[PDB]
Amino acid sequence: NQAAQHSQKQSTELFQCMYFKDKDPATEERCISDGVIYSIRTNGVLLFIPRFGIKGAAYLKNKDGLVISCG
RNA sequence: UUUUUUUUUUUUUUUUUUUUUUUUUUCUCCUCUUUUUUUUUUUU
Repeated sequence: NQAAQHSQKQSTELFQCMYFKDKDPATEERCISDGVIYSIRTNGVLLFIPRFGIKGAAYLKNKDGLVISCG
């Protein structure tokens, strides 16, 4: 049963990964999401998507230390 | 008015046999980063 569990989890992750496949995310209106947080880490705060349901740790600090501002 | 003679197609057939796919090289080798590892639950 635990193996089955892992199967559903990584199968669905892969199915979502192809939702974000090659078909150009530049002109099809399937690009912008929203975001809340739930936990702080030392390079990027953990993000969440209420409209799809995906998680993942992002980064504010980038490789060249070129940290973000906004206009 | 122009007779007579000068051989031709090698002889032979009534011999035994108890093996067996292939076949014969090439060295040691830096796997990058949010984690502990999540977990009940219900609709197949």
